[PDB]
Formats: sequence, C-alpha cells, structure tokens
Amino acid sequence: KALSAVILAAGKGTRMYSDLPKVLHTIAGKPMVKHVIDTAHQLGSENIHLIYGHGGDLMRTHLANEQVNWVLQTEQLGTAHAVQQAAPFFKDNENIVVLYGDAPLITKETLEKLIEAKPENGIALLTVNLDNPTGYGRIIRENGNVVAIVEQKDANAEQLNIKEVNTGVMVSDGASFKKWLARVGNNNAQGEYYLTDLIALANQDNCQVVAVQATDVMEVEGANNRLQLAALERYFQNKQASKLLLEGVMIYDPARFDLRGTLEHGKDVEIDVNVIIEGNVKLGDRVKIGTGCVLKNVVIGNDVEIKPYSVLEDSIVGEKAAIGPFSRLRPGAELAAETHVGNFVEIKKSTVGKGSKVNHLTYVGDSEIGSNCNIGAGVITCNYDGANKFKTIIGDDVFVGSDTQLVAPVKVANGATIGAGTTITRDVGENELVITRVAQRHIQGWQRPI
Amino acid sequence: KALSAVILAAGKGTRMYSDLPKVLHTIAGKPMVKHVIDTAHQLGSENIHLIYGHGGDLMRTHLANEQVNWVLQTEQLGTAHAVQQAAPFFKDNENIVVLYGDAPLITKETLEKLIEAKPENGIALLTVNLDNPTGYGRIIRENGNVVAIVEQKDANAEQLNIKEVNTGVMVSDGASFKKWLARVGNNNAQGEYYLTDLIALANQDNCQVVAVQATDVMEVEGANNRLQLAALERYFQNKQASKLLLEGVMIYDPARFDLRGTLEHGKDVEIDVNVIIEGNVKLGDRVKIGTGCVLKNVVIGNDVEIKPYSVLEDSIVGEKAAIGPFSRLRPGAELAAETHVGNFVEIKKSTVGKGSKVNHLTYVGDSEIGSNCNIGAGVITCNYDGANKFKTIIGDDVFVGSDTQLVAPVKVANGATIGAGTTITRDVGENELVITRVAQRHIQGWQRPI
Amino acid sequence: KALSAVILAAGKGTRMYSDLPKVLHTIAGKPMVKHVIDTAHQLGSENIHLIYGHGGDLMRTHLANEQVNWVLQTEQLGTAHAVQQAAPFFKDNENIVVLYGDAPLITKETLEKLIEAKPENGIALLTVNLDNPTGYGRIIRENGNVVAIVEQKDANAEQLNIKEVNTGVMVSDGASFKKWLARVGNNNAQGEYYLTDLIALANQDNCQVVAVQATDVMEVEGANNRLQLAALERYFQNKQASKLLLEGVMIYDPARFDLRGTLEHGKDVEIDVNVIIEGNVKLGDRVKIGTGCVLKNVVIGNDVEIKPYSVLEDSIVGEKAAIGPFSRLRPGAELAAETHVGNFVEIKKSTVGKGSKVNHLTYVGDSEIGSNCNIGAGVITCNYDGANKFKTIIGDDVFVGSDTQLVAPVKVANGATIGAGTTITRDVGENELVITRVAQRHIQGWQRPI
Ligand SMILES: COc1cc(C(=O)Nc2ccc(NC(=O)c3ccccn3)cc2)cc(-c2c[nH]c(=O)[nH]c2=O)c1
Ligand SMILES: COc1cc(C(=O)Nc2ccc(NC(=O)c3ccccn3)cc2)cc(-c2c[nH]c(=O)[nH]c2=O)c1
Ligand SMILES: COc1cc(C(=O)Nc2ccc(NC(=O)c3ccccn3)cc2)cc(-c2c[nH]c(=O)[nH]c2=O)c1
Ligand SMILES: [Mg+2]
Ligand SMILES: [Mg+2]
Repeated sequence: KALSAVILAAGKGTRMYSDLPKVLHTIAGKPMVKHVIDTAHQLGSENIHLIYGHGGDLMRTHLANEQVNWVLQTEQLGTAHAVQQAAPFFKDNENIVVLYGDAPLITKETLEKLIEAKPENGIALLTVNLDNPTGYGRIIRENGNVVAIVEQKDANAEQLNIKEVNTGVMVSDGASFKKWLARVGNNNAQGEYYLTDLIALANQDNCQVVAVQATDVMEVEGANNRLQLAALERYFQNKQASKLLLEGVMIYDPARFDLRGTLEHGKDVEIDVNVIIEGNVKLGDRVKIGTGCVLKNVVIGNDVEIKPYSVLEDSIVGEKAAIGPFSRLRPGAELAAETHVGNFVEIKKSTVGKGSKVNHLTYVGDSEIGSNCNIGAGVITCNYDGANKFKTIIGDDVFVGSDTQLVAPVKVANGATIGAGTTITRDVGENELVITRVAQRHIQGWQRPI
Repeated sequence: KALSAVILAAGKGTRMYSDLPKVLHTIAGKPMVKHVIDTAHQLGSENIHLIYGHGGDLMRTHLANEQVNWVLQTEQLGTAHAVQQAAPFFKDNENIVVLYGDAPLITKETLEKLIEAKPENGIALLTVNLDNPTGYGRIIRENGNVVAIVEQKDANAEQLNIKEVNTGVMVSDGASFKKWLARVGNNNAQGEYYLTDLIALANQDNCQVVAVQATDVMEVEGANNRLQLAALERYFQNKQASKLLLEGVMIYDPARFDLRGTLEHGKDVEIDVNVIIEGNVKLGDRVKIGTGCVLKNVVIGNDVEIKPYSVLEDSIVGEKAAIGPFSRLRPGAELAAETHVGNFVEIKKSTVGKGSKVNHLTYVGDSEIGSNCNIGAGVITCNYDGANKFKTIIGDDVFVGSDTQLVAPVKVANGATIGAGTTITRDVGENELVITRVAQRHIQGWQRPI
Repeated sequence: KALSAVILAAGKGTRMYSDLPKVLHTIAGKPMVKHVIDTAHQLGSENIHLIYGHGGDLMRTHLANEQVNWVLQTEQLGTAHAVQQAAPFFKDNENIVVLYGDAPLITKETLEKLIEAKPENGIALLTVNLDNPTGYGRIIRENGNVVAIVEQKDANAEQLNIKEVNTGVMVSDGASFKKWLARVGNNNAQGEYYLTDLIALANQDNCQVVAVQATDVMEVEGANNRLQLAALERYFQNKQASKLLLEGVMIYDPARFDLRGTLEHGKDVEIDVNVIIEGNVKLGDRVKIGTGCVLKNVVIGNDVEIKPYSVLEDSIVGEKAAIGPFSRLRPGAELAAETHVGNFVEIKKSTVGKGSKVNHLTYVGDSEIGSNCNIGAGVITCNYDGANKFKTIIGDDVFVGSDTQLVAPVKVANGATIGAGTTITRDVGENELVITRVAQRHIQGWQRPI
C-alpha cells in the first residue's frame, strides 16, 4: 500500500541559544529536517506533512523548495496534537510514518523494516536497546506484541531493568491514526496529548502493536543542544567514511574527513587527512587529494593530483592535471587535460587549455587561455577603472613573461610572445613578439647605508 | 575565614627530557603552574606560596609577573618538608590549600567544595575513585571520617579492593599545619617527610579528617612525561569545547578545536574544523570561521566571515568584513566595516577604511587606506633602501591599478586613480589620474622555439 | 643459529577494489609487505622468501630494490602449499619464521621472543587473546605445550570460551618444515593445504609446540579492506607518536600527527596539530613546527621556527632561520643560518646566504643568494622563452627592490642596489645602483566613474 510521512518540527530549540528554530541547524551541511524529508522521499512518501510552529518565517525561507505540506501548529499541546493537525490529509488506506525533525539520522533501511512489520489495522513501533534506559518508556512485550510503554516514574524494580525503550517513531494506517488521535487525552503531569498513548489505545481495540528494533541508537538520537548535534555529526561522518573505505576509497584518516553532500568516485582514489568534500563532487580513477583541501561542487578527471592546501569551487579539472599546493579555483574555473596550476595562483571564471601552465603568484580572471601556454609568475589579468569585468583572450602556444599585466578587454593571438614586466592594453597578433623597452639610471660606487 | 595556597613546583621533571623544569611545560598555551596559580587566585587566596627548586632561574623569568611568594626548597626532603618551607608565613586563623604545579587541571569548584567541608581544627582531604587503584593510598573511612591512608605495600586483600584513593590535595588552618608539620618524621623506605602523615597526626590529636571526592580523575592527574601532558591537553580541550557548544557556539568538531586563552562570543557563531584560538579573542554575533584558521588576540565584529586558511594576530575586524581564504593579518591590522581581504594578501600595521577591497597577491604595510578604495592585485607598499618603514597614506575612493608599487613615504589623496604597473614615489593630488607611459618593441613573425 | 623468513603475499585483495595487489597498499607511506620485509631484515634473516602470485608485475616494479627471493605460487592451494614453494631453499640447521604481507605491524621484539621460545626440533607458535575469539582457532594447552588448534566449527561449549587463538605466525627449523609440509593434506571443507596442520604433525612426531602470546592484537591483525587498513594506520600512528612523546617531543595532539618515514630529533622540539613528517626528517634542538606543516626529506637546524601552513621538501634549513607562514620550500632549497622566508614565497633549487630575507610574494628559482640580502616583495627570478633554466647569481649585501624581475642568466655583485619595479637582464657591478627611469602621464581633475 501507499505511504505518507509526518515530521514534527515545531520545536523552539531553546538550548541551542540560536535565532534559528531547532531543526534548521545542520548535519553535514544540510538542515536536520532536510535529512528527514530526504529519507521520507527515498521511502516513496506521496505526502510529507511538515508540522511547524517556532520560527515559521525562517522555516519557509530555508525550506522554500521542499515538496512538503506546511502544517502550522499554533500551540504545542503535545506530539499527538501535532500529528492530528495533519490527520485530515491522511488517506484511510495509506500507511503513515511519524518522524522527528530533530532526530535526523533515521535510515530508509530501518523505516522499511518498520513498515514491513506493521500488522493490518495495527502499529509498528520503533524501539531501541539502551545500556542505561533511565528516563525512557520501557517496552513491555506479552505474546510477542507491545502491551504497554511504561514510563520511568511508574515502572517497578523488574521493569526498570528492561533495556528496550520507545523512540516515538511509529507506522499505522491513516484511518487508525484518525480514530485513535481523537481519543488521546491530556490527563498527566504535563497536561499534554502524547502520541505514546496510541499503543494503549491500539490494545484497547484488540489491534496488534509490533516492536521493531533500530540498528543503532544514534539513528533515533535527538539533538537538544550543539554538543549533542556535534555527537550526531561525528557519528554521521564516521558512517560516511566507513562506507567510502569499504567502497575502495583510500581515506588516510576517517576521523579527519568530512563529506557534506555527495561523492561519486572511481577506483584507487586517495584522500589525505583534513580534506572537506562539499556539494556534488565527482572524482575520476586514481585521483589523489593532499592534506587540507576543500572541494565544493567540482568535477575531477582521472589521474589528477591535488597537492596540499588547495581550495576549489564550481570548477572542472581535466585528466592528468596537476593542482597545488596553495591553489585557488573559484567558480567557473575550467582546466583542460594535462594542465598545471601552482602555489599562490587564483583562477576565476576562466578556461585553461590543454597542457597550459600557471604555476606561480598569478591571478587569472574572466579569461580564455588556449592550449600549451606558459603563464609566467606574477602575471595578472586586470581591468580599467569603471570597467565591468571585460575578458582576456589568449590563443594557443602563447608565452606570457613574468610580472605582465593583461588589461582587459584584450586578445593575444596564437604563438605570441610577451616579455617580462609588460603592460598589455592592445591586441597582440599571431606570432607577435612584445617586449618592454626599459630606461634605467646606473650609478657606480653607490655605497649602501650599512 | 581567609585563605592562602601552597603550590609544590620544585620537581625536575626528568622524564620530560627537557631543559625546562617540570611545571613550565604548557597546557593550552599556559604553563602547568600558571593554571594552578590562576585557580588559587580565583578562590580568593591572600597569598600563594610557590615552592620552587629545580630550574629556579627559568621559573623566575617565565613567571616574573605572578603575584606569588617565591619559596626556595634547596633539597627535596619530601612534600611535608616543602609545605613547611612556607609554614612561617601561614596565618594561624586562615585556611591553607595544598596544590601541585604538575597537576594543573584542578577546578575552583572542586576546591570550593573541599574548603567548605573542612571541619574546624581538622582536615579536608581531596579523594578520587579509580577503576584500578593499584599503587595509590587507599582511603579508610570509620564513622564517616578518614582514619588512615593505607599504602599499596601495606594493604590487606580487602583494603586492596578499595577504589577511593588519596590525591595529596588537602585544606587545614595555618596553626594546625605549623603544629603537625613539625611532627612529621621520615622513617619509611624513601626516607622522606610525607604530607600524607598529617592524616595520622590529625587522628592522633582527635581532629577530624573529612574526605571530598573530586568530579573527574583528570582534575587530580599529574603529568610526569609529555605523553601524560598530551592526555591532560586533550581532556582540557574537550572540556573547553563542550562548554562552548553548551553556550551555543557551533563547533563542527570539538575533537579538532583548540582554545589557548579566552573566547568571548556572540550568538550563532560557527567554527569549522582545525581552528586554533590563541590569547584574548572576541567574536561578535554570527561570525563564521572556515577550516584551518588561526586567530590570536583578535577582535571580530558581527557578521564577519573568515574563509579557510587565514592567519590573524593583534588585529581588529569590523562588522560584515570578508576575510580569506589564505589571508594574513599581522599585528596592527585594522579592518573597518564591510571591507574585503582576499587570497595571498598580507596586511601589517595598517588601517583599511569602510568598503575597501584588497583581494589578491598584495602586501600592505605601515599604511592608512581610506574608505571605498580598490587595491588591485599585485599592489605592494615598499620603502627605499636604508629607510625606517616610512608610511603610505591613501585617502578615500582611490583606485590603485594592478601591480603598482607605492614607495613610502607617499600620500595619495581622495578620488585619485592609478593605472596598472605604476611606480608611485611622489604624492598624488585629489582626483589626479596617474598612468605609466610604456615603450614597447613589437616584432612581427616571431616564430617561438617550438 | 641462523634465521630466514618466509612472507606470504600472493593474495588478490578483492575487497580493496583496487588494481593493486593486497600487500602494496601502504601503511605510513610504506607498502604493507615492506614493513614485514624490514622487520624480517632487523631480525637478521639471511634470506627473505617472498611468496607472490596476484599482480606479479606490479609487485616486481614496486619492490624492485628489495633483497628478497621472488617465489611465484601459480595457484593458491593453501598457506602450507605457499611455504612449501620456498622450502627447497631452507637450510636444515637454520630457523624459519612465517609472516604475512597483509599483517604488517608485527614487531621485531615479539618475533625475537617467539624465536627464543622455540624448542629444538619443535615449533614456536604465535598466539593472541581475543575478547571475542569467534571464528578463530582455539589454542589447547596440555602440560604447557600446544596439543591442538581447534577450529570454530569443531569446538565444544568449553573450548568456545577459550580466548587464546592462533595467528598463523610460527618458527621452526628448515628440516622440520621440509618434513612436515610434505605430509600436509587438503581433506577439509576448503580443499586447502593449511600451514595450521603442522601443529598436529609436530605432536604426531612427539615434537614440542610452545605458545608465545603477542603484546597487542593489532600486531597480528590483517587488513582485508581499506577500513581495516585505516584502523592499522591509526594504531601505527598512535604508537609512533607515543614513542616520540616519551622521547621528549612535544606533540600537541598525537591524534593529529603523522610520521611516514623516520624522525631524528633534538631536545625541546614542539610539533603543533596537523603536521605531516615524510621520508627522512631531522630536527635540531628547540625546533618549533606550527599547525598544518608538511616536512618531506628535510634537515632543520637548531632553534628554527616553522610558522603555520609551510610545505618543505628535499631542503636544508640552517639554525635560527624563520620560515612561514605559507612558505613553500621545493627540492634543492638551502637556507643558511638566521635566514627569513615569509608568506606566499616559493624557493626552488636555490641557496640563500646567512641573514638574507625573502619575506613576501616572491619566486626564487635556480638562484644563488649571498649573505645579508634583502629580497623585496613581488621579486621574481625568470627566464627568456626557449631557455633551459639558466641561473641567477646574487652576491652579498644586495638590496632588490619590490616587484623586480631578475632575468636569468644574470649576476648581481656584492653591495648592489636595485630600485623597485626594475627589469634586470644585464649583470650588475659591485656597488652598482640600478633604478628605473619612469615616464608618467598626470591628468588633473579626473573625476572617477562613481
Ligand atoms: C523539533 O521539533 C519537535 C520534535 C519533537 C520530538 O519529540 N522529537 C524527538 C522524539 C524522539 C527522540 N528520540 C530520542 O532522542 C531517543 C529515543 C529513544 C532512545 C534514545 N533517544 C528525539 C526527538 C516533538 C515536537 C513536538 C512536540 N509537541 C508538540 O505539541 N508539537 C511538536 O511539534 C517537535
Ligand atoms: C612538580 O613539583 C612537585 C610536584 C609534587 C607532587 O607530588 N605532585 C603531584 C601530587 C599528586 C598527584 N596526583 C596524581 O597524579 C593522582 C592522585 C590520585 C589519583 C590519580 N592521580 C600528581 C602530582 C611534589 C613536589 C615535591 C616533592 N617533594 C619535595 O621535597 N618537594 C617538592 O616540591 C614537587
Ligand atoms: C596477502 O597475501 C596472503 C596472506 C595470507 C594470510 O593468511 N594472511 C594473514 C594471516 C593471519 C592473519 N591474522 C589475523 O588477522 C588475526 C589472527 C589472529 C587474531 C587476530 N587477527 C592475517 C592475515 C595468506 C596468503 C596465501 C594463502 N594461500 C595460498 O595458497 N597462498 C598464499 O600466499 C597470502
Ligand atoms: Mg608583481
Ligand atoms: Mg611589476
């Protein structure tokens, strides 16, 4: 049968001490709630009902593009009251999974096992074993089925030793949710309508409640502060790195590796310590990444070596190219195959042709460089004052001498040669040699003040 | 009643294999003994008696500014002999706390609980539970009070299983210290006068010895080598990062964060992995720090973003400024609000006015730059040979073309425009345009040697 | 008696998902098998028989210089079949130790204890205790001697609780290996000739099998995938850092330190977080290394400070020199005593004389710089097009003004002074002052387009 998801995300998150609502704080560069919405989407949810309240405006701006049904809960009357806000949109013959925006590491595989175990007209309750279950609702099984969730304050000596506890995550059909939520009361110390009470209501109706144990505790762990958030981040990062290592990526130290998006990789990829991968990154075969690199939204061809402390963003690098150390690729940098980018070099919105080298103390911006060019140390592409970034065009096999200024708009045709310390403001012809005529004063017997 | 502290710091620290005495090795950029002196100061100690011996000269130069009473112990005759060196300066009606220069993580909160529990004319002994208490003096309690500290070699089978052990940290009044220290003998295998013996002496006098358990084992842990020192450092760093995370600082990875001084922060501050904070650092609201940054004695206004691999020292940064990646702020760098400092840029002892940009491959030293200036790539402020760093003055709304040399002493007035590749040695007037007249040799049909 | 070693290294290593055979994947910059060959060499092995099969060509190219006897096993018929391939080369009266190319952390000290315990005409079997010994061959001792290795599938309830397990590492004389290997059968579920069977064969001959327990489990741990390889790497790195810390090296964080070769050090050396040491590195006394540095095949004299994010390779640095932050030393960089190399500076195959400073945005390549020179910001050594890296010679006490281009081949004699923004193509005489005569157009009342 069909499936829809409900995500609780109305929490203030007071203990984060932030202007952001609780669920917008990120895990691996992504808001906590976005992990949940994506997991719900990978399950095949027709609808994803997002229960929101605190920081409504911020939720809407940060999650504007999410395919969710925005359900405002004006008052936090309890988790059952929150689910009931979305209940008029539940299809009677569809399954509904209840998730929490601040417990983001819940897996598609655990939820699939939970949905699968759900008995007809009953509930599938997600449970977990804790070494210290103190404070949590103990799961009581009788004839294999969950008969009660016994709270810490109510449990007897024997029940206190039960390690299996309630996570709040559950699956039931829409009609059963509509029916039971209308029957939840708030007669307890907190005066709240608890979704927990649906287990007692199911048993009252002689409907079966089946327990499904989660793989890891960290999957159901919520973050109430930035310390807990950091623990979720380390667990998530270690999980991503282990999957990569088992896929054949040589990550020198999985404890000093960060993936904040997606990684597509070839075989024999080597990633040194303190590397950060952001957005959508694709590495070809035998790519080597040196210590301290940051790759954001990049495409790296086969056999590329990125030497230490290189920062690349919205760039493309061709096969056998050599980058770094200390290279900066800014958005629009397109390096063809067998290119060379060295230390203290900045490339921005420029194309660099096959075999070309830009190895030292250079700025290349809004330029087109052909194949087999030699861009000398200290070369800078610049503009006139009041200009609107006008473009530098360099053809094939051009030599640009050290410390030359290329003043855009300007073209340098194939095979041209530019001498060191030149100011290029006018177009250079095919095979034109341009050298600066220097005037110098020479004074003999100049005794230095030493 | 009043309080004074005694700190034992006469140890050679042979196993550190250093020319430094034991207590001068640092934890979080601060000598071990300095943590103890600061803790003693935060308690409200009138006097802090520093027992020193080994590396006396080095102790005096490294701790010249400390408000302590320098007490030389010429021979290490034991911990009781060391305390007795300071005993003539103990006030009879003041409390005395005994601390160790090589056990630096002892907290003010633990010591406050220790002082509070001290019975009149008695001792408050600091204790700790160990999973493996092997080698340590077992605490024997009878009617709630400490009757003996039983050494490993003397303990019976039942006593060997006692997990509560002696830390050496204790509080008593000055008159009781004077009285008991004069009664300590050295009749034992080591021939030393042990401060431990004061517990047996207190009981002999029918004075009460009360045990106070420490929060963590690491608080009372001593460092005898650099491996143990490193373990204290990791524990201390993790403790600082957790406090920050609970205060609302987003530290991406607390295991890759280092605070070596003090941090003052606003709300919604984000600190990426491998960031080092040194000296006195103040961050405004929503400051973002990219991976690999080093901030030493800096003030950062609200909404500043520091991009990866930026190194800042003795600098001030105004609100909404953008720094890095690969920026270097040296002492005296003052960036006004909404400024821009980019890759491979070095700023030293210079002021940079509101909205001004210095985005590439530039050195700015001993300069004053006004508001809304554009400092082109490759611009360098320099001096003549034999000069004494003479100062560059740039007014408001100045354009400085790429690869220009500003030869100090020199002034460039408001609205001036300097063309690329210029050598400025003479003052530039308000709205003066200065461009280089270039001479070039152009040779057609120059076939490159390829 | 004499000793020879046999190393099993014929494995495909399918779960690494690599084009490399299993044993060539590195630990601390060295192939797994190379650690084993080096350990075997430090024991005093006359011969090291390398059993190889999978990726034969790659094994031979990567280990071309190893003093081993290359033994091809065309089919993996079992570990006993592999050892038997080398058995015709075993001396009857020499000891033979059996090692595994994919279990690289085995120590010389453990193997020495194993050889020592070997009874005449018997076997010394290396064993280890596991908390969970599930799947491993349980060691059965009777009268102190190993009577059987009981496999998981065969063990009774009582035997399943035995924590002591077989590692596969063993020592026996050559004649006993020849005799027993010829008697190993393949009658088991896998149809393989197991070296394990030699224990049962030894007992059949009334020869004694003595168990020797390894120091750590990690010493005998094999790597079947890159995740396991990463765990071996972390254990190895932590082991190297602890030895260094106990030797007196101040490593700020041993969890963020990497040694991939050898380190020779003086006293009071300080190494900050995220430092990588590669090849053969020698540090003098009181060397300080800032965060993020990479030192490969370097020699660093006493009292040198390397400031953050500096990358050095095949270089020599004299005493009291100051390097970084953001410095790049490329192969052949030789810095004399009391030199200064600053941010965004690249030195390649050049000598830099005593007291000389190269502090900003500079490239120095194929140069000889004398003593007490001042190399201004933006200075670049370059060549003509079609040149073959021709060399720049700078004498003593030379001032080179900011943004000067030194066009090789060229000499600048003692005491010469070069003004800022100069192009040097011709030799400069002793005490010659060379300054650029500039031509400039000055336009008054130039209103900027703002
Ligand atoms: C952040 O938005 C919300 C979150 C939650 C919530 O209860 N989240 C949550 C649930 C369970 C766990 N689980 C664990 O941490 C756990 C469980 C078992 C073992 C170990 N750990 C964590 C977070 C409830 C409401 C919400 C409440 N009340 C209302 O009225 N409206 C709402 O939206 C809102
Ligand atoms: C470094 O200067 C000194 C230090 C100490 C000293 O004993 N320090 C110390 C004391 C206790 C601990 N505690 C633990 O490590 C511990 C305790 C319980 C559980 C776990 N860990 C550590 C260091 C004693 C003298 C000194 C000695 N003798 C003299 O004659 N003069 C002196 O100054 C000098
Ligand atoms: C990689 O090359 C090989 C390796 C091995 C091999 O068996 N290696 C190995 C042996 C023991 C362990 N030990 C553990 O992991 C361990 C043990 C006890 C406790 C904990 N861990 C690890 C690796 C065998 C052959 C090889 C096999 N068969 C053939 O026919 N030819 C060969 O070369 C080849
Ligand atoms: Mg320049
Ligand atoms: Mg120039």
